[PDB]
Amino acid sequence: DLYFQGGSGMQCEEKLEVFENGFKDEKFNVEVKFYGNDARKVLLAMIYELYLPEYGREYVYPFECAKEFWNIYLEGEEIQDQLKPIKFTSEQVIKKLQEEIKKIKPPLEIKIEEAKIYKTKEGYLAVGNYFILDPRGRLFIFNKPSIANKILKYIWKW
Repeated sequence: DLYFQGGSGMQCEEKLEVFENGFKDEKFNVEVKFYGNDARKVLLAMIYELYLPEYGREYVYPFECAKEFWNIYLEGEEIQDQLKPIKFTSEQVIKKLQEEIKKIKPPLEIKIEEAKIYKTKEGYLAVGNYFILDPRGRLFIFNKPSIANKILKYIWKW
């Protein structure tokens, strides 16, 4: 589980709180924060997808609430539903990816060498058990490994 600052969030469902750079959902046990470039629309899409089953695809209240909180325009209709593992990545690539981590300044240790590395049309994607570094310069940290797929679905869209 990750650190979230009490003062800085907005309640958007019974057990969903949204924060400046993340959200914590205690119903679905999904916690994510991002560092580096803006990933707020990825987080919005994750919220929509989480609550879609309860709301239908019309008015997803928590998604509308989070959009108001972040002052972001994003139509639910835009939120809709795959890539190449590297068998061996050079120490040099690992080392340069580790330097991207330093530039991003995450609140915990990320060791790229523990990640699975993929080549995409935009550069390297590193998928860890508690983090993802994408080639758009965003580092996601999350509370359990299965959150990775929820992120991976939307990181190319925004």
